[PDB]
Amino acid sequence: MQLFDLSLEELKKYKPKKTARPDFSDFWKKSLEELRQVEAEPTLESYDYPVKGVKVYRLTYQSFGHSKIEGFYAVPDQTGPHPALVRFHGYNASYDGGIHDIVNWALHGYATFGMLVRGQGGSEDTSVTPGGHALGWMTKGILSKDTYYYRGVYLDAVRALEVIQSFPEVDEHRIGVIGGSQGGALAIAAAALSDIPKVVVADYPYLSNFERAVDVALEQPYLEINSYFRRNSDPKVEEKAFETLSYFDLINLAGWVKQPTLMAIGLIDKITPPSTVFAAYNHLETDKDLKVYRYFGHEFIPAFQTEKLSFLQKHLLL
Amino acid sequence: MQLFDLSLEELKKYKPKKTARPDFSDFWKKSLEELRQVEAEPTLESYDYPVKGVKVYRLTYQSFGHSKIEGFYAVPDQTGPHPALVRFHGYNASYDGGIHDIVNWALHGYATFGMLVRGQGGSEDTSVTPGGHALGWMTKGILSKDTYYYRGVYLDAVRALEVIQSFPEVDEHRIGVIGGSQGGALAIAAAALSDIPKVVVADYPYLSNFERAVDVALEQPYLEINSYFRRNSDPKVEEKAFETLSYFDLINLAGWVKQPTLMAIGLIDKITPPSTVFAAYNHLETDKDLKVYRYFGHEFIPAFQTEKLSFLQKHLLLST
Amino acid sequence: MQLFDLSLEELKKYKPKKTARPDFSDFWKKSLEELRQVEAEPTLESYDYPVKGVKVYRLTYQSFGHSKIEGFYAVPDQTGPHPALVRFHGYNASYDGGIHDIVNWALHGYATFGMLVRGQGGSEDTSVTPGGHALGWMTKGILSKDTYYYRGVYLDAVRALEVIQSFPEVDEHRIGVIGGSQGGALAIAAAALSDIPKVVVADYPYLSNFERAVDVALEQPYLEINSYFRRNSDPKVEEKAFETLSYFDLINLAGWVKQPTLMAIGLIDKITPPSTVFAAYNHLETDKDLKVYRYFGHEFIPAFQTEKLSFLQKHLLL
Amino acid sequence: MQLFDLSLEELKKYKPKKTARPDFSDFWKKSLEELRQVEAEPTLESYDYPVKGVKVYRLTYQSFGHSKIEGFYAVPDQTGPHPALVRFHGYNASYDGGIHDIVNWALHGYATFGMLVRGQGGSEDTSVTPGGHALGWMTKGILSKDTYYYRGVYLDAVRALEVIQSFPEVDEHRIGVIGGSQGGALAIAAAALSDIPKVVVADYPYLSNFERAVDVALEQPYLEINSYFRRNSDPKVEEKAFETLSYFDLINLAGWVKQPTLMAIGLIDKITPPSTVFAAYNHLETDKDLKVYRYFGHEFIPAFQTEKLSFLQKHLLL
Amino acid sequence: MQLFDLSLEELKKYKPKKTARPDFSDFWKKSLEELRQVEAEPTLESYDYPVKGVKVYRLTYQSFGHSKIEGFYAVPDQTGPHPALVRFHGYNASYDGGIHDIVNWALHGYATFGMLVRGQGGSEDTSVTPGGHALGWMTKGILSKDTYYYRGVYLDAVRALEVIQSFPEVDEHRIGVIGGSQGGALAIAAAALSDIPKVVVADYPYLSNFERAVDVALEQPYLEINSYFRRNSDPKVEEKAFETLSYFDLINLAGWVKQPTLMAIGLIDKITPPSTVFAAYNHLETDKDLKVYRYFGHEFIPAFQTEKLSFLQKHLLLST
Amino acid sequence: QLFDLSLEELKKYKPKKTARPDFSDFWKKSLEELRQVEAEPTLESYDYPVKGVKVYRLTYQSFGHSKIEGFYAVPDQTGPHPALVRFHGYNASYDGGIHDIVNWALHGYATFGMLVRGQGGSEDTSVTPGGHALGWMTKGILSKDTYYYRGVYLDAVRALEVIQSFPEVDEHRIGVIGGSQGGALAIAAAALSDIPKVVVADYPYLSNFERAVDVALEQPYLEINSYFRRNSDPKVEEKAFETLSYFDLINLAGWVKQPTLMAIGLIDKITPPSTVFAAYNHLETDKDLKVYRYFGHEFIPAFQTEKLSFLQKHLLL
Ligand SMILES: [Cl-]
Ligand SMILES: [Cl-]
Ligand SMILES: [Cl-]
Ligand SMILES: [Cl-]
Ligand SMILES: [Cl-]
Ligand SMILES: [Cl-]
Ligand SMILES: [Cl-]
Ligand SMILES: [Cl-]
Ligand SMILES: [Cl-]
Ligand SMILES: [Cl-]
Ligand SMILES: [Cl-]
Ligand SMILES: [Cl-]
Repeated sequence: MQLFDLSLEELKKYKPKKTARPDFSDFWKKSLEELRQVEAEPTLESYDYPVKGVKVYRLTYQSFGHSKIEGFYAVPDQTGPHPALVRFHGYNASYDGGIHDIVNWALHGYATFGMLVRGQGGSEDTSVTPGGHALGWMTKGILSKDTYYYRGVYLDAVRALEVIQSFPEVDEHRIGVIGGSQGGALAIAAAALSDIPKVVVADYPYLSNFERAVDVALEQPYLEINSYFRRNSDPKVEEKAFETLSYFDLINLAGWVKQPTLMAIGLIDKITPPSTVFAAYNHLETDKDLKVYRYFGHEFIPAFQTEKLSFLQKHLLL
Repeated sequence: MQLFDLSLEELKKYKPKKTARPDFSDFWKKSLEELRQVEAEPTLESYDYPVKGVKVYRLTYQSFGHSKIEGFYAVPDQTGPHPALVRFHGYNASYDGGIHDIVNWALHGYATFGMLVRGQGGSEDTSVTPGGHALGWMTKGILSKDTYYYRGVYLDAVRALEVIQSFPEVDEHRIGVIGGSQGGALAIAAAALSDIPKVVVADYPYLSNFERAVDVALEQPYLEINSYFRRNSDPKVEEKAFETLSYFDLINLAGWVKQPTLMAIGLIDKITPPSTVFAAYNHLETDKDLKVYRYFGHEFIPAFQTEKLSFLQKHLLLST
Repeated sequence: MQLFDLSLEELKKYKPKKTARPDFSDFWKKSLEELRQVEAEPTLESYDYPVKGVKVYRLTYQSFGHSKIEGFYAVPDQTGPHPALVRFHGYNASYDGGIHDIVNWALHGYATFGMLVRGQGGSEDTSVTPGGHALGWMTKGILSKDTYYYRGVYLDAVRALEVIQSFPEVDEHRIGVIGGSQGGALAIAAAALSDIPKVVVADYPYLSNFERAVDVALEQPYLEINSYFRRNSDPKVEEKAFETLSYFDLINLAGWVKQPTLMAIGLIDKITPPSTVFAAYNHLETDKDLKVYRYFGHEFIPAFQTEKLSFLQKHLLL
Repeated sequence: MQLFDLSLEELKKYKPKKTARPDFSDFWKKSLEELRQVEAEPTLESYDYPVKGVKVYRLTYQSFGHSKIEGFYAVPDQTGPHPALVRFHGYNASYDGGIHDIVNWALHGYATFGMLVRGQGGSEDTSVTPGGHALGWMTKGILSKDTYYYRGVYLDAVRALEVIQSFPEVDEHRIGVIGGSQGGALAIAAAALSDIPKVVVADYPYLSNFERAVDVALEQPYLEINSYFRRNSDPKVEEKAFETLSYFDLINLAGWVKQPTLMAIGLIDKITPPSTVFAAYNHLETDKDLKVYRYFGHEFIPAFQTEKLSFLQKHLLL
Repeated sequence: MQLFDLSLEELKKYKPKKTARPDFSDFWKKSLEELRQVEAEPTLESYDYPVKGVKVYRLTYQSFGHSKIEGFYAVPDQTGPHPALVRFHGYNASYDGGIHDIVNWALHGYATFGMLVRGQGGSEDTSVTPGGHALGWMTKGILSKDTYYYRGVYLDAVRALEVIQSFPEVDEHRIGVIGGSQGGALAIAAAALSDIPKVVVADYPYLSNFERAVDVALEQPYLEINSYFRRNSDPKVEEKAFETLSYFDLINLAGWVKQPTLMAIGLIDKITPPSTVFAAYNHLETDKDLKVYRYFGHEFIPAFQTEKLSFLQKHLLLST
Repeated sequence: QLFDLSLEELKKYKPKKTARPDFSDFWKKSLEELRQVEAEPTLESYDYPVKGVKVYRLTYQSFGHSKIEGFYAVPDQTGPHPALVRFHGYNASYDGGIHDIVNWALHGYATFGMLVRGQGGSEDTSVTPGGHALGWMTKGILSKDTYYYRGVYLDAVRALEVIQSFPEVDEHRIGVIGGSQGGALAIAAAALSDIPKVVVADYPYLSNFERAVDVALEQPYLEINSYFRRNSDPKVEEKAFETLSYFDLINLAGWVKQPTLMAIGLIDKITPPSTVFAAYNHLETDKDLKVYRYFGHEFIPAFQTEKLSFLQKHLLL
């Protein structure tokens, strides 16, 4: 689906000015505090699955707004402690909790939890819908950072790490966060808001450089924002919307990541445009690496899977 | 586009068996009771608009789950009482509250309120999201009739009539409910749950004959249900989902409509398939009429607009 | 969606060199004279419509080439004089004469006439077809300014104003011309050829900057010209065609507009490209204003409708 | 691609009831009389073309409504008399008069004239546009058989035969009419209105069984009629339109064809649906044959080209 | 994206007449003999991969026409014997030998070999191209059963089983063949031509009921045959082509399958139409089961993966 | 609509050659392997409904002992006749393009429409070394010796040698023509053989591969992209372009000494304007490029006139 974004030479140098508001840090500090006021009260229930050498469970826990978050948790059937992984799924891309992939990760030796994103693949979302918005989750409660959809999601991700880390069979010093697109963004955001994860792997991360994204993306779901503005023409609404988005934009959160990070990008990706991903990457100040794949788009990239397994193995499995 | 559904001869005879559960009526009785428990507490605020002979306001009121419902209210700038209309908009199809259309309806002589559907064109939705569902509103809280998205919406529509009818400038005996697709469904559902409206006009109503809809529709949003089942393969989930949907299906509510009704359908409509619309119409037991337009689909039908205006004029503007 | 034309900064500065031939003014002078030679002989016939407070009629009149032009005429049912509007419809976009919209305009207080464009939404076209051309009206009689399709149409628009102006219930000093795309072009052209209209409102006007339009448009109907050249490869035909088109191009007519003008443009419009619209606007020397809508294309723009009503009310109604 | 119309078994049996009005025959009698009142006054002008053994000319002649019809005429450069062909082109499908194909036919030994259809590939159309209609020629003057676009076209086709037949280098006893789609229809109509042609070859003929066509076609140009009804919703207009169309429908004209006829049809044709073509074929009462091609649609069918050449050679050349 | 083939009720009874020629059996007997004349001469080379508990190798062996067939072979890093699987990939759908999937199967406890199909994902194809054909492999050498593309492929599949079965770490009595679409067809054909495999799992098998397939498929690659006939209009060519295809059609080979079989089909599959898959299934005379998924097409079906794993576990991993 | 470089830039676009040091040695050795195979041509009359032309089915042996075929049409009159070898487009040959071949003969040319290995006809004995993407573009791409077009190019040269040996043919008046894939074969043949007198190529394919894979929007150049997606090893991409360079028109154009006529449509999405200008700008001979603003990868009427005039001027006389 041929090249369309900036040239590779330009992408390497693309580093848009941060859009973080003066109260950026304070907002997350207060948000994390509201999260801490909710007792995790996790629950585990065995779940049958046709596989040998792995025990699967359905895990739930309380998070921001007293929402019950869920997901499958697969553990190598042998004496631990085990290195662990918190896997985040893509936007509206979760089928049956992605249980088959979770189990396979456990077979690779990792205690794995696939957190289901509020209202998408699973999990409850107690946050109210303040008013009208475009079809989808991208603009729900977008007129305020306190009501925005991803506020709860980001906090759920952090809480997921706190719950996994507390498990006896888990080695709290060998926990990684992974995911693609929406999942990549959650991995990066979690690593930025918590020092629990040791490493981060993000395939073409979403939710990055919003202001350029709405002008370059050619496919959903970034365009849900454009749809929102078409339905609410008030100029002040557009201004306020981008103000809200800035608190969740990866270009403003990347700076907080201290963990070794591995990213991937396909140069013909029309969903998460190369420029938006390079933007996030170029704002990272840590041991990092970005794998660029000329002939791939927003999809599973075989060559990167090898890089990913090698990276996780090096930093966690040992 | 182009014919694809049942032949016209078959459509006229298409009347699927009701799917209403034994507790169908009980469910709506209890739902209306929960609505009654919430005080309307309506509010009006003047809203500037470049038009002569019409006063526009932003109207809000409390509804099911203590949700603040909103919408524009336009009134003919003259001594009343005035006949009134509650207009419902299409699925994810509301731009700036559809104020221009609301104003024009008022210019036609109707005190008009365009209720904004929860989370779509406006209005607050306090109902929580019980769990995962497909992109969109169609499957939100679908695993239970108590949590389903349209429960609140239907009640908001009923409450809209109760608020409008209480206005002194409004003639409670000349109120009509209108809308297209999602709007047509809300108009029919409101008239089925309330005897406040005198007449109903619904352009190719949505939310009808769900079990056939998911197998015949070729475009969104009925297909959101198909998407939901793809993401939740548990067979019991599909069973449960259709159980929930039956409580809101027009083929089960149509029987309660006693008001004169006018409907429209384009034979090449791929969003609200002709068969699903005929299904709703054929379940109506009242003074009714269905205008069939061979060359149109899910869109504005000029010829029908004339039928609509004539119908509302005869029952509301020039009556009583 | 997505942007594709010149950047907004460039659009504001885009002002292509006029393409008007030295006999430009003489051609229109002669054309207006041929028009004058035809007696209007207008006729009115009451037309029933389910609306209170407005009387509707079917209006007809003779124009260039002795063609019978038609359209619906709606009048506020109250003592006048009334401010008036001549509304022009879009290319092949007239359904049942657009009667519903005409009636609504009258309900807003304007004596309104919706002129039907020759052979499209209605009206007779006595102009002969000189020879072959591409499917559509864009290239009919394009090998000569005297035979070109829009010659008659532009003249009909002028004659429409002369007929409306003569009505007793109409206040000749408060007449406006409005329309979108093809309609916007007719409104501008009529205001350029006649001083009868007081104001002009044109939504993304068509028939502007032809030479750039054929190289930037991505949808019909500008592309009908490209289709024409594909079917008639003689190089002299292309030269001749653009020569003809120049006599009707808004960039050459805009300079004659003296009335206050309001225009609109969506930055993702693929039918009437932003650059072609800015070109027409930038050639206007009058009290003007161009509303730019980032998220809209060739469609009804709600926010602009408010601007439009406000503008018409300020100059005509109040 | 794929099948979509009636099964082959049903197609062979499909023979819709004629829709010809009681004055069908009288209408064409009167039309042919109005044509006779116009002097052909043909003109020939040498036209240079890079080919040896063939002389090319630009031919023009007067027809119905005093319209100047044109087209290229190629003649084998050798002593005649020569068998001849009048080739009709497809709807809006004529490029540079189809000169290359005309010359090739001459190289095959046929004095060939490629009549250009009014306003399409060439030729003048003096018939006025009575009123509004949909984009295209299909609905021009459709509210009356006297004003309908194809009335002049059909007569031009007949006049083409009268002109060619009069040429000294042409053997009036060996003239054939050929064409595809619109061209096939003109060939059949011409053979139905004139006994000049000896044989007929029509590739998937258009303008056949209109009432079924508007309900089965999936592509232009039959759908222009549907577009017309969308823009003019009056029920009486639909009734009137089909009334007019019946006078030009091949299912009503086929019965007059006495010449040997060869037809072709691709079972996945979405422009001229199989059922509409079988309809025309099944209404023919003459030496006929229909070649059915399962894997082809509205396009050049190689296998049929061989059938065509053999057929013309058998009846004309040899 | 929506129902289009026969109704479910009709699909269950769809069983087209076999098209096998009188020399069907003799052709395969002769072909297997030509294969036997080629010494396998397999080779193994360790291949590094970032995984713990599994050893991966690049495997090659000689097959029909002395073609060198290749593929990745992953083995559980523990004392055997191990149950084994021969996995076949989809049409032009092999990326880097599908190594990641092969390794995962080994992690599930199966010695797995992912045979690469001639000229597609890998492996050499020594068979000559007799003449012109349409873009793709579907019509290569189609004018003769001896030259047809899939003759070598089917034999390679059989030889794959003979090679895997000879490995000491492999339990010859617990070998399964799996694959989707083209892979499903290869699995079924292999099980039909060899009694080495114990069980078969085929996701919406391709190469089935060719004569119906070319008239119902809406996407590639069945349509490559239609393309072929467009380019070679001789009627005798079409007749000859279908004669050749009959020797490889699953509806003619299914009858030879004696192993327990598990199949899947999505009702909206446009590539391998439901009718063509039901046809293959209904021609099977063995312990069988067909999983039908209403909302899925030609894609990975989550729910079926669970069925597959349970099935293989029951017959291979947890048995003997 | 326009999408490639501007016309002004296209006229100046001349990418650096990618030919390897052994470029000429490779073709010299390949032509020698071809010479090793005896043509042993055969002719069989073929019935066709046309007067004044005799049609035959011609076959001959070529590289790898592959039997190449095609229709051969001859003006039914005393020769010698000027001749043409016509090459068809990628996967675009229907029934050998017999109708077009016959028409060329009616124009006065003894014409042979060579069918490209495995496409419109002809046998391809070259083995498939390993996996490749759907299509012929990447068959045997990991080596210049095994690449699909090696045999095809040699078949084209052999076609000229066979036609030239016919008594009814005037060896000094032979032209090579074709569009896209056919244009490339015409140019390649004229580059590898001095037999043809003139060349006419409509928007030639197989040119400037490295830019083609980044600019083309439709098949079949994109088959290469598909290949890389299925074989991600970086060394494979490097090797693949190494192989392709031996067949790229920008490296072969320099050998063409015959008068050449080319055409290009500015909205061509299959053979992008830049790749065609690239080939043209690498030609050092009597040449001319016809540019058609409103056309793409299709039959261009105006160019057909240029083509006939050009062939008539240089051959027919
Ligand atoms: Cl909000
Ligand atoms: Cl993508
Ligand atoms: Cl739910
Ligand atoms: Cl629709
Ligand atoms: Cl003209
Ligand atoms: Cl647009
Ligand atoms: Cl008319
Ligand atoms: Cl077609
Ligand atoms: Cl073959
Ligand atoms: Cl599918
Ligand atoms: Cl290779
Ligand atoms: Cl193209």
